[PDB]
Amino acid sequence: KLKLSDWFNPFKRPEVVTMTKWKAPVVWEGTYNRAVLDNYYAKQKITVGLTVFAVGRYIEHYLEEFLTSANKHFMVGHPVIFYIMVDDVSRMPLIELGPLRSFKVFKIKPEKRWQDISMMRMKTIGEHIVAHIQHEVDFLFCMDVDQVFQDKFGVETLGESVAQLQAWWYKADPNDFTYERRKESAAYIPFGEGDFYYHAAIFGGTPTQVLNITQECFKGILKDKKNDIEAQWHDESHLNKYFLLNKPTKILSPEYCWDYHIGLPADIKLVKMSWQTKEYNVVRNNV
Ligand SMILES: O=c1ccn([C@@H]2O[C@H](COP(=O)(O)OP(=O)(O)O)[C@@H](O)[C@H]2O)c(=O)[nH]1
Ligand SMILES: [Mn+2]
Repeated sequence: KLKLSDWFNPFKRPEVVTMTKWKAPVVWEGTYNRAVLDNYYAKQKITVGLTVFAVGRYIEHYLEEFLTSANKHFMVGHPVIFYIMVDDVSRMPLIELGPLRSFKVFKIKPEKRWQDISMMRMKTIGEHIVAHIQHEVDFLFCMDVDQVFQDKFGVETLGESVAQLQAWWYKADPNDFTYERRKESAAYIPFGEGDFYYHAAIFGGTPTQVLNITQECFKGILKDKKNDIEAQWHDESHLNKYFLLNKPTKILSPEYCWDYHIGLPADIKLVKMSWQTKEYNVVRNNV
């Protein structure tokens, strides 16, 4: 029933890419009519989920700010469930949540290498989707914890499969994208191929689609391990390979995941989420 033109107007942002060759919209500030979407989704009584992992010192450094900002900006006006995965529940920041927000926490095993902590998320998310998320929400977003919501991140971002345009490479040509370029990896993307460079910090869609995204990415991760190779950008390299083969039905502009270190150019009209400065010396314990 819902048609693209009903809520999406690409002409509002003529200076940026607003539609892909496969007809998927690239959501930029100004192109969406949230009022129409809020009414539409409210009538369907949807619930939106959000998974976030915090293992090690990532808990103390980013979890509270992430959750506090999500409570205030994520899908306001609709029921939301935050799924928090931590290795130590006693360090879980229990903040006060607002109307239509609720959550639950799970204790997970901390992988020894941070690279595996990041990649294992694909396996864990899939397990949870099958165990409960598929029965609890209509859409699910999976996000990095090292970022903070800055403004409304609403229903205009929902879709079957949603990808995030990475802030540094959104205007670059495919041959400049940092895809895994070794043919020995399952994440390999040959020069001459590729649509965009997607950021692994944010991705989502229906539970069914996210299950496939995570399952396929994890299969590639395990395959590489058997071939004694590890993708340059780990799960992100695999995520980009997946989206090349199974194109996203919706893409979010860099306004939805911005790096202020770049500054604030003309294209970034209203930032909905920003990167946290990196602090690897503290939050990571290897390589
Ligand atoms: O020791 C670690 C390494 C990773 N992560 C989680 O995995 C995501 C991916 O890692 P990171 O943010 O370090 O990647 P970067 O964006 O800096 O490449 C993080 O946001 C966390 O949610 C974690 O909790 N602990
Ligand atoms: Mn991150």
